[PDB]
Amino acid sequence: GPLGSMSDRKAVIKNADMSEDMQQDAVDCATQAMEKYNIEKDIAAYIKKEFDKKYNPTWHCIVGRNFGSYVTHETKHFIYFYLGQVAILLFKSG
Amino acid sequence: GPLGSMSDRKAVIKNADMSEDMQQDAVDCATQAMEKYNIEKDIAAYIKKEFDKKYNPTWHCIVGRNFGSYVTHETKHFIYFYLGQVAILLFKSG
Repeated sequence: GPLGSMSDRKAVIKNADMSEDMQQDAVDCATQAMEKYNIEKDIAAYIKKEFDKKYNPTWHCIVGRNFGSYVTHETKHFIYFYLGQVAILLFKSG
Repeated sequence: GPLGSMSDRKAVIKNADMSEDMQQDAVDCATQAMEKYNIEKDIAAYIKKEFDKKYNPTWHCIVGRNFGSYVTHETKHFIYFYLGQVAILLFKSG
């Protein structure tokens, strides 16, 4: 009975640092963007565009596999999860 | 010698927008960081740390496969290349 073989379309977050409302908004927006879109650039831009419009510019969304990017990061806007087979790294700094 | 033995890392840049001195510094620093380091987080942080120290904070380095990140970007500090089997996305905005 191995877990994560038939279906695992849920954010397996561990590196969440953003507020509970932010962690939920990221999983809610990404799941929705995943419904309307299915491209790393389309899902990352769609959720970032909404966060940039509501929370104001500029959000740093990074949806994908396992990139090793080194950038600006804050303890208020920083979260890293995994949606089935795509790791989202949502964090606002600029 | 131009021909190696098995490994042949060379930045196959196309999305270079940064100045000629910047495109060369990115390929020169990444090749060097590739010699000292061989991790997406280690190579991206090493080159970013040097660019952050010399060009001042904060550089947005993204070394890896094919992430679809949507963030801040300027026509002065924005470059995307490929080093053998790792795509570097160096761009300073914040």
